[PDB]
Amino acid sequence: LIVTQTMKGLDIQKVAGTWYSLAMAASDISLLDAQSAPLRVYVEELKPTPEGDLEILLQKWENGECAQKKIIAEKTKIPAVFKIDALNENKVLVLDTDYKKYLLFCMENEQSLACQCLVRTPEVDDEALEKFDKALKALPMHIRLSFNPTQLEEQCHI
Amino acid sequence: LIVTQTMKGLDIQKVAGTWYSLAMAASDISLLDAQSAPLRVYVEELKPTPEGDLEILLQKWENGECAQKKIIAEKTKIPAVFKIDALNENKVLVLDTDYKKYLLFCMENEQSLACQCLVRTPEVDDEALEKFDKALKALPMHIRLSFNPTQLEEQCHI
Ligand SMILES: CCCCCCCCCCCCCC(=O)O
Ligand SMILES: CCCCCCCCCCCCCC(=O)O
Repeated sequence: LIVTQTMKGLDIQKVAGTWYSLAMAASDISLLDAQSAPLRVYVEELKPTPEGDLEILLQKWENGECAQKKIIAEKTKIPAVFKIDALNENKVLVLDTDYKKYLLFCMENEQSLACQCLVRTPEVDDEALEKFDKALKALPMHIRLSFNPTQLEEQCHI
Repeated sequence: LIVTQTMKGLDIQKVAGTWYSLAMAASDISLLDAQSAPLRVYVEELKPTPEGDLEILLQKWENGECAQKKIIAEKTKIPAVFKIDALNENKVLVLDTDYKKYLLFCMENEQSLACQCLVRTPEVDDEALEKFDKALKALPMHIRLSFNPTQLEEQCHI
């Protein structure tokens, strides 16, 4: 693996609801560079299932347009780690959250990697961004993006 | 203006020679996002003139290819500030350099802005990157990119 920061005592039910992708970082530039880059995904809502799986609603630019997407992250034996199914095993880790303001996560498959700082409101949270940059110093990131409140209220952060 | 960090006692003649754009940051995502983004420029060599102007040799992706470019930054009454001529006055500021290892600069024209961390060798200089991130905390950056030694040895950081 690469990420080695997870949240202890995570209650997944408590991450339900509205989120904003305030910032994103990735191990490779091409993961985040254009609007249609593979990991350029904007989180809209987290919906944990009664069984403790996590449905994710996001927006993604595909074929010159901002498309909705609904994804399932299946629980593992580790509360802070989930699995999306693909041609390749892709792992979601929750690094840190306070439920009410911010949540940091990374997704990972040379191993590749993207992380975001999620926030509850269309506001620049300097404190959440601090924690995001601290978490990222452990990691081989090569691109970082952040969004302003105006963009945060547009579909696909236009 | 926006940038408010310049190097005191700058000797421009001493920045002559080979440089590598190790990292870049900008105030707007669209300034750096694709390979043909307007401020995605890779520095190759600095050539200060006897009169104290600064010629810059760089590479830039334009029309699906990595083109060379030669640019003149004309001196001002301030040693650490130079001017490129365009439809709009565009200002180059030297923030910090030690001549032998690293140099930080910003270019600026809502005012927009891009900065790079230049290094003498195709090596990841953690120390130069520290200084770059410190300088950038004063600034409204929204995209940051960094390159690995393999890319640093390819034209247009391929
Ligand atoms: C607890 C935070 C969980 C957020 C997880 C976001 C995972 C989305 C990854 C989807 C990858 C790109 C989308 C796709 O093309 O399928
Ligand atoms: C002392 C460091 C000076 C480095 C200055 C680099 C200035 C290059 C800016 C050129 C902007 C894009 C190129 C172009 O399209 O003309």
